[PDB]
Amino acid sequence: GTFLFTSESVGEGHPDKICDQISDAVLDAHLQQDPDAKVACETVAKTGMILLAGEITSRAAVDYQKVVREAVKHIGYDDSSKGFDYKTCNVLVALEQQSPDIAQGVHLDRNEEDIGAGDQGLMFGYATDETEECMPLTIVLAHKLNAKLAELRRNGTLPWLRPDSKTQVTVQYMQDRGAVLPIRVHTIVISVQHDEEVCLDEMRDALKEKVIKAVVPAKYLDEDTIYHLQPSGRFVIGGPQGDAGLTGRKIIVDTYGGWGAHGGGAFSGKDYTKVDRSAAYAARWVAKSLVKGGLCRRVLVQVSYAIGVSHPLSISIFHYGTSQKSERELLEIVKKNFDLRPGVIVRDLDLKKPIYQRTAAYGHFGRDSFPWEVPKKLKY
Amino acid sequence: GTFLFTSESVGEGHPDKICDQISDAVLDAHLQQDPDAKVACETVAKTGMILLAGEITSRAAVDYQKVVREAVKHIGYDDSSKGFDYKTCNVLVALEQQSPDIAQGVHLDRNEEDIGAGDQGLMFGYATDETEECMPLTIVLAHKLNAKLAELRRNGTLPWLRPDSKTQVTVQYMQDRGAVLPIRVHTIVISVQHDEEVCLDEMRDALKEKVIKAVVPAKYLDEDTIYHLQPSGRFVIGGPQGDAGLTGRKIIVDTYGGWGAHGGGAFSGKDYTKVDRSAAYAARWVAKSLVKGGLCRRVLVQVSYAIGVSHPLSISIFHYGTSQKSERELLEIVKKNFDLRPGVIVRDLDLKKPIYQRTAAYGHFGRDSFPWEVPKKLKY
Ligand SMILES: C[S@@+](CC[C@H](N)C(=O)[O-])C[C@H]1O[C@@H](n2cnc3c(N)ncnc32)[C@H](O)[C@@H]1O
Ligand SMILES: C[S@@+](CC[C@H](N)C(=O)[O-])C[C@H]1O[C@@H](n2cnc3c(N)ncnc32)[C@H](O)[C@@H]1O
Ligand SMILES: O=c1ccc2n[nH]c(C3CC3)c2n1-c1ccc(OC(F)F)cc1
Ligand SMILES: O=c1ccc2n[nH]c(C3CC3)c2n1-c1ccc(OC(F)F)cc1
Repeated sequence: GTFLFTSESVGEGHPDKICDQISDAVLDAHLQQDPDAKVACETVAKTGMILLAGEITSRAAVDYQKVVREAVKHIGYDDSSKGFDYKTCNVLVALEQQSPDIAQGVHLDRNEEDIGAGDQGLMFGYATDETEECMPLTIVLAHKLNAKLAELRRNGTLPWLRPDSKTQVTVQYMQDRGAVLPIRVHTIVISVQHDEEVCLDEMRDALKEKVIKAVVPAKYLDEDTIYHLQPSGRFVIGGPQGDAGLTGRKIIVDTYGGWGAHGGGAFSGKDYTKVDRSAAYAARWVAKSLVKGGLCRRVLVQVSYAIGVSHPLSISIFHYGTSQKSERELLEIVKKNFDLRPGVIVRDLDLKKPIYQRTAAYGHFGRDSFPWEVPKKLKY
Repeated sequence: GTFLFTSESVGEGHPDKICDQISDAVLDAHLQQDPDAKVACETVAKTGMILLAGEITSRAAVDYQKVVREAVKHIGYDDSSKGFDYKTCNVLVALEQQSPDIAQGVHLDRNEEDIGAGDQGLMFGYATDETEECMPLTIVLAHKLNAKLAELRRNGTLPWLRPDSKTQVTVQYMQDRGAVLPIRVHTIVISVQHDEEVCLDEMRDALKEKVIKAVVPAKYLDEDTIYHLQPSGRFVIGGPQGDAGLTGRKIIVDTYGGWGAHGGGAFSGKDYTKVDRSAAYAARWVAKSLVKGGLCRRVLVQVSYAIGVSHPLSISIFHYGTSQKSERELLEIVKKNFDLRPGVIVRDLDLKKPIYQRTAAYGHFGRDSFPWEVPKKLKY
């Protein structure tokens, strides 16, 4: 009845995550002036470079140099000794207007509620009762380990820490009538960029005592738990210098850590008309509503769209054997309670609000009571 | 007992797919001269630009301008009227050596069989007996629709076609003791870039008669099947001009179309030491071996690694209720038959061979009898 499952997370200074945060800082900057901005901003990061590439049609006047550098400053890359500096890096911009062919097929001369999906695609929502926030324990722990590293870096407890980090948590679970019950942490990995002065043993001791023990409850750790702390042995070169980053390269870290399912679409740098983000947020909202409403213990929701068409093409619900209701019954409850057209999701989830940079590290789900995390009271 | 499932695919000229193909053309160019090249090549594409960003340590002498332009020529972007031209586009290179900190922690002074994983991460393998090639019907049909568009473009049957395309297929399935049985095609979407002269009705008629009917068996199509053909109404602007592309932004199209599971890692532009690719290929090989070996009808395999460590940290197998054997029994069979260290996977799957550009469109799995598609005969 037991099995292992592993999920990973990355820190704010992981190069892919830098890109997601910059893409969302650009989106937020546009939404602060023009709530109806059409934004599709990709970011690429490599040694000394932030490149913005994509399409934006907006009435906002945005200073890309300032927005980008302020996001990098927040992350903590502020000196050439760290491998990257917001003050002196290159910021290159290759942004054009949104394609008029896309604009005419999606939103031009359309009533807001009846705007078409900004692209075709499939999206999933997932929820599990194994935690109060309805998220898998593996991914919650992996995110919290990265957040702890950033906290200790920012408060000066471990001044040798740099912003680039990755974590990985393997949990041993028990199966329970379709639901899953965490038993213990089997393995933890932590890799984090560091300065030239700190030694390996000092880092491994700090990662176990000040990071793992400050995050993971002792009841999950035992004599058999395996620790891989700084397993490469040296991580002085990091951030974009160590590895090129791109927007939308951490989509499993952004969602459920491998649990549930994923349709492939990235979230960051996109306004609400891009259903890769809005419909995944709405699907999470449906999934969490079905679990918090007591209809299932674990649930997966798939939706799909065609570019230019408002209603989803398909809707599917899998309850893993944790509901007394059939999929047909759950679909009827979802039809009575939710409208998954993008032009209605924007109203229900307040998706013109500039809160997107806040979503771009530590996962988009299970945190901070964003609108998609507040369950809808179901009527049936 | 019935449910819907949707998967999508994209064509060779979809901007994200252009990037995957270029990244793998660069990898292959290096492997042709240096089988032990360390390659981590990301590609970004936007109007008039191909940018290579990443890390390569190799003894090869590669002409990036030639390799990139030849890949774009193969795809079909050869004139400014199509929105992109291999002869006249900008090719920018931001490639540095692999970080010496990564090299020392992964492969320097290590016996090949005992090389460490090139990064941490989780990867999944999946197989289903619903098709001979052990792939979901949704994704097989979606890929074949894009391949058909490219065939008709290249043979001059539909000369108004351009290389950028997307497809999406929704199938209605029946559940069968954990396995799934396709019943009918519920919805098909096709969007494809086209010239300024062809009209919408001519395109919709050709897509139904010359593309859908030439790919999807009539037994799956009926009076209720929904068709969304050129649903945006106009798609003249396309390729990188219509939407910025990046390597590793089609990871669900590259794998199982949403079925099974995904660990988040991209495949293209990476040599065998990057377990995001080699361990996902090995996991597919294990999954397909368990189904073709008659041990299960449907199976999911998870593996995970830590950077610098050769053996996987965890291995898990889920058979969806389609095996008489327990997960413990299947894990023992996998342990007796497979060695999932990257330095052994490279030998079993011949991963220094320069065949990677061939994998970078139409999915990495279920095609062409690549080594990971040839089942291993299991001994137990
Ligand atoms: C190992 S790198 C990916 C492979 C790399 N592109 C190469 O050239 O081999 C992926 C991520 O691991 C982390 N990383 C970078 N250098 C590392 C090191 N020396 N030790 C451990 N992790 C490292 C960073 O978070 C980086 O974005
Ligand atoms: C719709 S675009 C993504 C959104 C876009 N970045 C924007 O600015 O709104 C995504 C993919 O859809 C396809 N596409 C581009 N233009 C299109 C059009 N006019 N109609 C339909 N599909 C289109 C291309 O394959 C493209 O890579
Ligand atoms: O539910 C179980 C029970 C036992 C079990 N053993 N291995 C696995 C998975 C290979 C890791 C198991 N899963 C499971 C199945 C799918 C899943 O979500 C996503 F991955 F598709 C998450 C967990
Ligand atoms: O196996 C069933 C049976 C009925 C059913 N209804 N909706 C679904 C899914 C929401 C689409 C169903 N699945 C299913 C579950 C997981 C899965 O792989 C991946 F997505 F996790 C694929 C199919």
